Amino acid sequence: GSPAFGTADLSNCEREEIHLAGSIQPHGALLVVSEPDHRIIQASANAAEFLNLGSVLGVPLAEIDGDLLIKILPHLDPTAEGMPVAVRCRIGNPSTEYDGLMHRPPEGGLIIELERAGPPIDLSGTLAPALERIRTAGSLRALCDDTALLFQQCTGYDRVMVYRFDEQGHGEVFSERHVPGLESYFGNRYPSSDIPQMARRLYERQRVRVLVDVSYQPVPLEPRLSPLTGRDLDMSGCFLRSMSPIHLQYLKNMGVRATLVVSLVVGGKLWGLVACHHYLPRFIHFELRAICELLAEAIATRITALESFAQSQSELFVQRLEQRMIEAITREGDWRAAIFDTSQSILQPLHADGCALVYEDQIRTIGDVPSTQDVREIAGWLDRQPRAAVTSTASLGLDVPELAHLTRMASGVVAAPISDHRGEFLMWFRPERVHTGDTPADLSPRRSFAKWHQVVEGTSDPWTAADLAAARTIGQTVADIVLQFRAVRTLIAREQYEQFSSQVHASMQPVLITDAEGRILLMNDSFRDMLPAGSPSAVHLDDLAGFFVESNDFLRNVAELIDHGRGWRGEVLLRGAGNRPLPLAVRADPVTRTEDQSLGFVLIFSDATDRRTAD
Amino acid sequence: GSPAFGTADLSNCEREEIHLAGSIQPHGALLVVSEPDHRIIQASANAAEFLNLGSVLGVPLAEIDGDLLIKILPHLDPTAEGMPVAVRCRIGNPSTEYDGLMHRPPEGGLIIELERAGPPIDLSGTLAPALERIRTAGSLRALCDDTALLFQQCTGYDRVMVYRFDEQGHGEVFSERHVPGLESYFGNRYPSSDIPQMARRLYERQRVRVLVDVSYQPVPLEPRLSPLTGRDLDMSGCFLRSMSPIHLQYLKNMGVRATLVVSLVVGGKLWGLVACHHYLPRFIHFELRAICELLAEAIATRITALESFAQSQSELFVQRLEQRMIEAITREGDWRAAIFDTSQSILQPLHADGCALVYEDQIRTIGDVPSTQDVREIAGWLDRQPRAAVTSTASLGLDVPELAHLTRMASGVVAAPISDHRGEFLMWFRPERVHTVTWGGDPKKPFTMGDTPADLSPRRSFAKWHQVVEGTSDPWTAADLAAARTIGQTVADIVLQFRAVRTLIAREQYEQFSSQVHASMQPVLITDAEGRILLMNDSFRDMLPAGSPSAVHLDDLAGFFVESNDFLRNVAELIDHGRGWRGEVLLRGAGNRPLPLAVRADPVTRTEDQSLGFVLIFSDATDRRTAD
Ligand SMILES: */C=C/C1=C(C)C(=O)N/C1=C\C1=NC(=C\c2[nH]c(/C=C3/NC(=O)C(C=C)=C3C)c(C)c2CCC(=O)O)/C(CCC(=O)O)=C1C
Ligand SMILES: */C=C/C1=C(C)C(=O)N/C1=C\C1=NC(=C\c2[nH]c(/C=C3/NC(=O)C(C=C)=C3C)c(C)c2CCC(=O)O)/C(CCC(=O)O)=C1C
Repeated sequence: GSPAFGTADLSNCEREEIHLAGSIQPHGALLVVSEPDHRIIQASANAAEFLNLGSVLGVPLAEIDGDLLIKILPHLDPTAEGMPVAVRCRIGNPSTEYDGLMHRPPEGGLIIELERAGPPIDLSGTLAPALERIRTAGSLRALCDDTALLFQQCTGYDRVMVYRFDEQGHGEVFSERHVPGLESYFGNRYPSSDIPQMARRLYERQRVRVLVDVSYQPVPLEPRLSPLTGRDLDMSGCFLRSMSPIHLQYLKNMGVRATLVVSLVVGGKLWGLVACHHYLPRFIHFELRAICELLAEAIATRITALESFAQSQSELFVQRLEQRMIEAITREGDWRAAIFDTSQSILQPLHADGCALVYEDQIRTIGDVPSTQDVREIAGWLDRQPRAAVTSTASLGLDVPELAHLTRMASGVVAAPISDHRGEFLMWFRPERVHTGDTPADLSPRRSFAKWHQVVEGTSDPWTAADLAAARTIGQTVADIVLQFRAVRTLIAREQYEQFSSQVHASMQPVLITDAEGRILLMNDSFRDMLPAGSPSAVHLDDLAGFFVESNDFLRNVAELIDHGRGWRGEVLLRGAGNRPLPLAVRADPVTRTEDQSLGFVLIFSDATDRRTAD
Repeated sequence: GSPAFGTADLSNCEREEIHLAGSIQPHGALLVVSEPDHRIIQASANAAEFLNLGSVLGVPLAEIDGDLLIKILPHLDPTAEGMPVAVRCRIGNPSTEYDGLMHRPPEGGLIIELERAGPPIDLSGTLAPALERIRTAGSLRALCDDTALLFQQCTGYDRVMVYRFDEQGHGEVFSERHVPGLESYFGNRYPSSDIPQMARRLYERQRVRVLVDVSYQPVPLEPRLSPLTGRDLDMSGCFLRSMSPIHLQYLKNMGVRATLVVSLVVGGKLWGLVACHHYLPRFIHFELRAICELLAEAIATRITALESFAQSQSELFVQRLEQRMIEAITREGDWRAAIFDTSQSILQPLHADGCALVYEDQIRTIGDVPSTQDVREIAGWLDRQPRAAVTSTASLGLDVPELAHLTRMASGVVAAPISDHRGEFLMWFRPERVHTVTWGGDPKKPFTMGDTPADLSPRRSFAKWHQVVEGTSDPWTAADLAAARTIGQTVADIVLQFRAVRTLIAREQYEQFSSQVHASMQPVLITDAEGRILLMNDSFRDMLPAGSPSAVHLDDLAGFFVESNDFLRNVAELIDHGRGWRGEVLLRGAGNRPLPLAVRADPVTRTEDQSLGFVLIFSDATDRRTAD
């Protein structure tokens, strides 16, 4: 079901049991020693020759001329914190030093790996100053560039590259140093699947991975199976683990002969590698390996710092945006002038290329954006089914295929609403990121770069959880201040209605203000009181028809006003007693809403006594 | 008492009986005859030697001796009321031709003033090309100036002055034209007291007045009292009637020695005179008087035309104002725009030097005007009691002494309300009228009481003009108060509609804003300053329990909120002091204090020390919390 270790082609190389290769590389020996017994129950086949011993398989370390058992025994104790642990020990008829690495796999026993010791170290600082250059690295690029130059120096490898992984798992050759006379892969990219997950877990677990020679003949582990009725020993943590041929082939295809890959984990997750490649075999001494791990933890630390600092910039942004909306505007009344840069680009916190804002059926944009009709259709998508509070896609085209056409400038969009309205939000865009089965023999970096391109088809850079979080706090700041702003503006409008309104009420003349359909909204006293005081109660300009010399001249004039929107200027009589009482002047006018439908009408009278002059 | 003719001094000559002189000027003779029999019952004592006769008193007119009777008969048919009328005749021993003037006073019989015709009777290129210039005249200034040159030219007289009279009846030498060697009177002014009412009637009535020689000895009427009244003869309409020595002693003091004074009557009222003075005695023949009369009537017309037209422009100004205000800002904002400059002056319609708008409590001026506090002060003064459509004074101190100090700029004020609020007016000002002229008509060297007719004069009358007229502005005329009313009335009507529209607009700009706040999924209340609840969205109402004791005022809303009546201590600290907050809170319900909500209470500000209201915009679980 899952390919045996050195037995898989590309249709299944992802699932390779790379942890259960029953063999090792020949620059060290491997011993698996039993619990209590402390009796070699399983050993690499080069053990005797390599360690200059005779009988090994089935011999307690108590024997094995030397000093191994005594040099490892402190670490098998309640006292210590377990292992992995490295020892320095002597082994032989006459004796030789070795650097031992022992760790316990889940069942199996102790695995002890031995390599031949190297000369001393001194340097001496080298660590101190390099290490503070990591700390001072002004920026992710300045850092990496320096990590690469720095490792190139520390380990004389022909080339070193630091890769960065994206949320997708795809790699990018983020920096690179290489001696003259070689290709340069600086800038390359490669599919997430070029480094299978199981590998990656190991890259997290043990932070250094050495291939001394691409053509090594793997020395098989002996009594292959575990005799503690286990089976294929779990080499998850064996420094001397054989490598998958798939990768071995890759490396031959590149011309590379040796490898040293020290991983970078940042926030407990695997951020990328520092891959040192040599075009002649090569081997770094355990001590120099220790140094490397330190750099990887130092480098990482800065990487975490630099992230944090970015979060700093963003936090500040939203702050200065909130302050900017309250101040800059809303005191100059309304808040949109703050949204756009002029100086503080709302683009940076998402590292987007354009931004659009749709509010009260109006769009304004900054940067590379699609087209108002396009921006509308996206708006449609977001609205057609709830959810909310920040939404994204890095492949709009392939997420809703009718929209595809807008892939060159908005493969990726992030949209955060600013009110519970619908059709009201802030949305950011990114271009198609692409502006920057076979067999085991066909693999290469140019074959990997293309293919990366095949995947990543209609996609933008993905939205980093950092990005999305910025989208959340901005949209959330914006809405909060926009909602307080709308509540307050209601209150002011209330005060402005009341008032204005009173002024009409204070008029000695009769006025009636009505709405577009003709129903009375306001009727001051002056008017009310002239209706021979004593019922009925008018809801519509029609209802008033009777109080004026009966007249369907009022209806009809009112008709003109309601239907047709044209006002009038004439007189009306008004009924009461002897010689049909006093006549008032009237003058109704519409108040425009848009142009085709009105808002309402105001009919003020009045000049009781026939006097504009007249004529 | 009213001093019988030639016995007046400065104290009582405003009533001198000048229509009852008892005299005649020598240049003619006057005969009073009886009806229907025609006998000379009265005659100026020169009647005899003047007319070449032996006797006149007592004798009938047929016996006379010179076609006079014949020459009058066609004018006495009581069908054709010809009178007054001019006749031509011969009379006496050697026959001399006389120009007669007939007329019939209500009292004693029928007057016949004859004077000695002495002319060719000339052609008249003099009339028709004059009337041209007159119907032509563009402005009052042009008409008057020309009328002056024109008289100066027909009559040879040394000085023509057209005088205008203002509403007080004060005189202005509104235009003048004279001769090398003369003091210029041009801008001068004078009291109404200078030319007394009775004397104003004599001019309104009899339209030409002549004095041939100021020294001249009066001729008495014999018997003097009219034999059919026992009283005096109403000489009100006698071309030879003598002249108060008051006004004589004046001309005397000016160096003038003759006068010809044709009257300008507009719309049945004396608008001014055309005064023709001269510095040696003058005679002027009848036909030339006849020309002057015709000239006066032509001008009187023009003058009516001119006002008629000024008026029509006043009207148009107002019609443009209406629109200048309509477009004029309503379609670009407000309206006040139009009232203000806009190179169409709100000052001109009232020949005012300043204007002031006070509205909605703010005040804006233009033109010469008093301080802004002062204007509030005037507006206060205006607001003491109900006024009536337009209000005015031309004497602000004097009428309202509390405001004496405003005299300079606003000795005159006119104001028309533009709403029914009070405090809302449009008002125009005019200065103490002393500050016009600026001709040294009153340096500082008194004076006062007069006196002695030996003191009379221009200097002195110009000065007397200042003494009267002191806390005074040129009067508001009927056109001025005409203007005010219209302008105001229009300003008002546009203001009131405008006010009824923002009320509608302003309403929709609220439903809509409330609907939005409604729209929000978060609970939120907007309250007034005294804590009453105005808005409470369904996203709030729906977090309250079943029965829901409706609700008014925040305080009685801490019933929910796990008592924590520090909600109340918070609400009051917010209302009483105006202190919003940002704490937490915990709502109750099903079943035991499970729903905690964030609250943000914020004051909205009226005044800048008192507050319009509050927004308790809560509102959320704790899914916002808080770093990132
Ligand atoms: C199906 C399995 C694999 C395919 C196909 C493949 O390409 N690699 C596969 C498995 C493993 N890869 C391992 C290490 C590894 N692979 C890459 C891929 C690259 N592609 C590129 O274009 C470039 C540079 C231009 C690289 C480096 C890299 C970078 C690495 C890391 C080691 C190195 O950089 O040399 C791997 C692990 C072997 C081990 O156990 O050490 C497996 C398995
Ligand atoms: C109280 C009696 C009078 C006082 C005092 C007085 O000043 N005038 C009085 C009476 C009459 N005036 C008559 C004619 C007349 N009076 C004036 C006034 C003037 N004031 C001026 O300041 C100037 C010049 C600067 C004048 C002329 C005027 C203007 C006139 C017009 C006639 C003219 O200009 O000659 C009058 C009757 C005259 C008559 O009997 O025909 C009386 C009486």
